[PDB]
Amino acid sequence: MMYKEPFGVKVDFETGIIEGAKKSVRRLSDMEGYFVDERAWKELVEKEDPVVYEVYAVEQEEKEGDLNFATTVLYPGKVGKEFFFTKGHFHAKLDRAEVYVALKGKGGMLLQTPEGDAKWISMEPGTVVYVPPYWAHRTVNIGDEPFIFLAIYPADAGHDYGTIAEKGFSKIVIEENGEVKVVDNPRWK
Amino acid sequence: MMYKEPFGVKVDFETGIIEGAKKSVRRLSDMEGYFVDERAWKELVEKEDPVVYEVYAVEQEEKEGDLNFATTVLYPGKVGKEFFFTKGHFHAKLDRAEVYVALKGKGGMLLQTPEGDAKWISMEPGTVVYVPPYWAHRTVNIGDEPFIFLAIYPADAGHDYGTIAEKGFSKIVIEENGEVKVVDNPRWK
Ligand SMILES: O=C(O)[C@@H](O)[C@H](O)[C@H](O)COP(=O)(O)O
Ligand SMILES: O=C(O)[C@@H](O)[C@H](O)[C@H](O)COP(=O)(O)O
Ligand SMILES: [Mn+2]
Ligand SMILES: [Mn+2]
Repeated sequence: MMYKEPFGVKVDFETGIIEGAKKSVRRLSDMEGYFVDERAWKELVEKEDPVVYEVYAVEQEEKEGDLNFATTVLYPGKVGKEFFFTKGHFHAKLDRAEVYVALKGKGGMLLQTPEGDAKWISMEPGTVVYVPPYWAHRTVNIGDEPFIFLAIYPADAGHDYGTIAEKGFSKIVIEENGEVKVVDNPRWK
Repeated sequence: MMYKEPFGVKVDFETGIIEGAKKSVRRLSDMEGYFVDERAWKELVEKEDPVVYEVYAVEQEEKEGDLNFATTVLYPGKVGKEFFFTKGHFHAKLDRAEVYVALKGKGGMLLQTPEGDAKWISMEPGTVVYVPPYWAHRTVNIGDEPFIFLAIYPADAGHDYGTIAEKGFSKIVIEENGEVKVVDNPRWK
């Protein structure tokens, strides 16, 4: 058989860039139907259409037992009162877990089961987050600077974006009165 | 079903300590038959029996698709000319990969296939190492300070220490004339 070649890659903990990896870019215009305030969404697309996040992924052939890894640079910002976040997804193989390692900035993870129960975990540099089997996961930047992390996940986990794209998460993360709040999502069913 | 509880845990990138995790300690006396210079090994056990490394592990029930993670603090030192290293192991489920994230110090990984072909990857802070399916892996501290890293691995990978405990790695990492060398292991067959 072919034994795949082990390698090291340099990851800059300040920028989240993985050398030689190749940027994927999600702009706000790529996230129609995600934010609670749709008029604020449309207005911010019209005015700027900012980058919400960039991902650098190092991925293997989809195979049981193997591992992918990726950094994300989640930029600071809000759509109305709602903080910039990642689209969020379940795994296609639902029981695949994930481990995140927060590197820079201030953020957190929203997680949700298929039954709709949600949980928020704060993330600051050094926080390692265990994303268990069956939990959808979205990251949120609650600060003024990029929120950068590294995620390691099974190479056969896949992605289910569609479920979240239609129903959302049952909780949202907003700023009111200069204070960060995690509250029920008024649009969730 | 029970959806396991997501959590965050704080990892100190300076000490490698995972809060609430619980030290496993490997002393030199726990590594009989590992180092090329057995008399140097015995003498250093007699004189000090130093800690070679400590591990902090956060482990799940063994289950396909799930993930464990662990930090290691590999202390600086030599047995004769050979740098302190971890015992090293294959996975029990051979095709399970691993991802390492170097946090502090200066070190590297030695990897080996079941056919005996070895590869060395240098590790400095920020280096992420892809340990592919089928490769045994050992880390080595080539510096004067603790070499600290975080590793993420499948919860069902298991460990095969025995193979390495008998045959070793086909390469060793030594200091001669103040220079670090990776050379053939004279005791390998
Ligand atoms: O492994 C992961 O889940 C991450 O690398 C995410 O894919 C990344 O943060 C981007 O988020 P999303 O995939 O939800 O758009
Ligand atoms: O996941 C791993 O392989 C690491 O956490 C190692 O177990 C750790 O570095 C200790 O090395 P060893 O298991 O070879 O004694
Ligand atoms: Mn994921
Ligand atoms: Mn391992």
